[PDB]
Amino acid sequence: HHWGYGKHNGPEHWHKDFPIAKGERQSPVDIDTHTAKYDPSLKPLSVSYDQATSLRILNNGHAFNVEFDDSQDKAVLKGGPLDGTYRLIQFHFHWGSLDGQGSEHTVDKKKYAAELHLVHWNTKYGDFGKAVQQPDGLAVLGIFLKVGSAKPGLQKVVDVLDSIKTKGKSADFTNFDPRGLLPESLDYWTYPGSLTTPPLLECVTWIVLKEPISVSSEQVLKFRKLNFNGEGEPEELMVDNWRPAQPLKNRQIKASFK
Repeated sequence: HHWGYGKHNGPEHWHKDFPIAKGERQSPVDIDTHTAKYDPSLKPLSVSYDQATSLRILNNGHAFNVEFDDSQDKAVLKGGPLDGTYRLIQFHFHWGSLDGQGSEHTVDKKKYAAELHLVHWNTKYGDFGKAVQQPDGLAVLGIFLKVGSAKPGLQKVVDVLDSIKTKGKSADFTNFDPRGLLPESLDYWTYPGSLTTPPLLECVTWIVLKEPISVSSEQVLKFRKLNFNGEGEPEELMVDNWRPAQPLKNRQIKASFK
């Protein structure tokens, strides 16, 4: 029926409705650190989020999205392996039922507790919908979360989850600064890949940060209280909404550092 993360509609079944699931540039992947090639020609990333305008937070039934105003060049990503400017449209997370799983990308097979995706689209394409149809339409910044100390900047997000508990619920969410979710270092790995949920389009340049951010056990606990179901349906907690690693095939992972 419709896709999800269960036994009957889970990642292993997506190919029936989205044949691109078995494509040549699917994400996520395992990052083998000893096989990644340092490329001295990659430039430092440029994150300009000082003018970011958040608008809303929504439970879409597969995760929660924080959405931003992308009608102008307010929060953009450039540099790194990118040509052109990419505007931030939304961020979302992927997490586990336990602290030992939850990320989509893995590092030398290590799984993190969660993974944050900051989604950006190439301005040359005019809108998000046109950008997903192009090989270089999107740039996603992935950041791993490990459990340790609390991340102060994530607390405003944690506190509004009670209000968007079930599918289709949304809440006003203005004045959130995504700079509070960045690690100290911007060192990264990069490879050409895809969206990690249907429609799984191969239009992403992935930018995976080497340095994880830490969140407290209590912070991650609140994510696991969300629901997949809609209001008044039998309760199914929103946990394990991650797609396992896909074959690298003909691709190279490059590193910005040695």
